[PDB]
Amino acid sequence: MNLVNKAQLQKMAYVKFRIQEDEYVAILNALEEYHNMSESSVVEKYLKLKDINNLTDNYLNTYKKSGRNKALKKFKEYLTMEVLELKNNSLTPVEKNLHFIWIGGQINDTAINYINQWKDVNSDYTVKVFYDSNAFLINTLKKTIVESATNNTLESFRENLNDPEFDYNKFYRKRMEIIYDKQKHFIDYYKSQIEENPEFIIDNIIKTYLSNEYSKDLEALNKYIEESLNKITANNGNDIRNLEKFADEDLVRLYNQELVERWNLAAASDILRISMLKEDGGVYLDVDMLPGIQPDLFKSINKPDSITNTSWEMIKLEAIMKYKEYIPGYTSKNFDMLDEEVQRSFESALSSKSDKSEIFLPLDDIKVSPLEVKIAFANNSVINQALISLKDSYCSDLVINQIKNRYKILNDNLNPSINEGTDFNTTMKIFSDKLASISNEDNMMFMIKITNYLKVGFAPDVRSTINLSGPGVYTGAYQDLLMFKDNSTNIHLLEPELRNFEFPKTKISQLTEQEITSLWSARAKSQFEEYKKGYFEGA
Ligand SMILES: O=c1ccn([C@@H]2O[C@H](COP(=O)(O)OP(=O)(O)O)[C@@H](O)[C@H]2O)c(=O)[nH]1
Ligand SMILES: O[C@H]1[C@H](O)[C@@H](O)CN2CC[C@H](O)[C@H]12
Ligand SMILES: [Ca+2]
Ligand SMILES: [Ca+2]
Ligand SMILES: [Ca+2]
Repeated sequence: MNLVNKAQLQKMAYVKFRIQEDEYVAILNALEEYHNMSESSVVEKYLKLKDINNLTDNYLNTYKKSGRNKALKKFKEYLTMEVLELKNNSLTPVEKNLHFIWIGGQINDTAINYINQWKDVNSDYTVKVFYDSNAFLINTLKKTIVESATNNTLESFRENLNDPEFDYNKFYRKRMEIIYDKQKHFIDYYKSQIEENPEFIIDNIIKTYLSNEYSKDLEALNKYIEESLNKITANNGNDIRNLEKFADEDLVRLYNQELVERWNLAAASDILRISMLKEDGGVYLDVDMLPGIQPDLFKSINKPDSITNTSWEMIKLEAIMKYKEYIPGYTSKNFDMLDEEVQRSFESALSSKSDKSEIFLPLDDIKVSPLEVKIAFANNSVINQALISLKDSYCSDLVINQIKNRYKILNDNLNPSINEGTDFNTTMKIFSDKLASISNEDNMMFMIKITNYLKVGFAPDVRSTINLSGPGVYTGAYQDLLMFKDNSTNIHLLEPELRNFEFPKTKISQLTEQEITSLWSARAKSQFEEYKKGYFEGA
């Protein structure tokens, strides 16, 4: 898997009596100078491979019938192989920063209890729980608007409950039309306030608006802010509103779009996490992840043949929490179904262990290449719930570029659509038609997945987020990397290629109570039925 010589390339691409074209010399010259760059940095080496790939298909484009072409297509696959070799040979320990994010409301104790597990076992990591001191009321604002929209939609359904098809589908359709109006009424208010007074603070804009439009109590909202601030402060809180240099101005603008306009705290955290990893370096984790387990801990308890690998991983964390009680309240529903004898196998192994680092596996030195961002996998697909990146890595810039290029397309078409539209439905049709008019083979799936952006958080089965700030931006970056592109949207990378970037498996437990619970946000008919029930169950 060493990269072919200039001389070896001449052998592959040989055509008897054929003139050496300028475009072909160019490739050979360039490949020679690559092999002369052993002292160069890995990024520099990667950039040279990249210049070489571009020279190659300049030849392939200029001479489409050439007999060199079969060999030159092979060579391009060899260049891609060479990226992996550089990557595997350029590993170095990440900065020992451990990042979490909680924005738009008060951090729960459940989040704090999981975070502490990582804190206790990683003394040599700096734990930073990122928050936004301007924005403790995002969830309050959203919940208020949504509540108001739900209640209005039920009043329009009051005489049509028992029949025929005033059902969950119609509910969400009509409620969303109301949400849109209420949400745009806020955004317009916020936008005008920010024009008038650009020093103005988000939470202050929000309390004024809730106070005036939704009769909310100023005192109560002020109190909530104080409690939220006090709570994160006592828990390694890092205010993003202190930090100076991290702020790419375009990314900042996307962060506040997601935070203040769209109320999508997941997307805002998607944007924030990669930005902090580029600026700080380290390991990013969602607050629902737990440390890996020491491999040897339960190594001698054989899994009952009937139980799945997934259930068994789940059972192991539950055994830890039953007998050590590190997170109080942690479920034991699965663990309690095992035969008495197996429960005691777990109990005994947990008996002889004194400290938490004999139970959980500390991160210690994690090695990573400047060319990559490591990522967690769930179900054969990447998931950005855990990430690893050196400060200022090449691949962190690929991810950030993907986010910006995607949002650009979203905004350039969505902003005019919002401006021309008397309502949700007219805006949507306008937006969809605009997307249709510029769609092609490469961006068609992306265009399809971002069409329902305005419904994100308010309706079921929406996948816009994944394809703007989530998992899709990572597969796009990895394809950019391997294929020497900067625009990947149509993905041909398979799982085994994507596995080259997986987060070290022993160093994370993804199958926690909170995450499994969060995997259930499948359709909630129940919600439309529970909202329904909350109209006979009162005074
Ligand atoms: O109110 C919220 C909700 C989510 N998040 C961030 O979004 C991450 C992922 O959210 P969640 O696990 O609920 O999303 P899901 O995994 O279901 O896509 C969390 O760890 C937080 O960093 C946040 O800051 N505030
Ligand atoms: O914030 C992330 C979360 O960290 C991951 O589990 C992937 N989720 C998919 C949708 C959104 O991107 C969200
Ligand atoms: Ca009072
Ligand atoms: Ca730093
Ligand atoms: Ca989750």
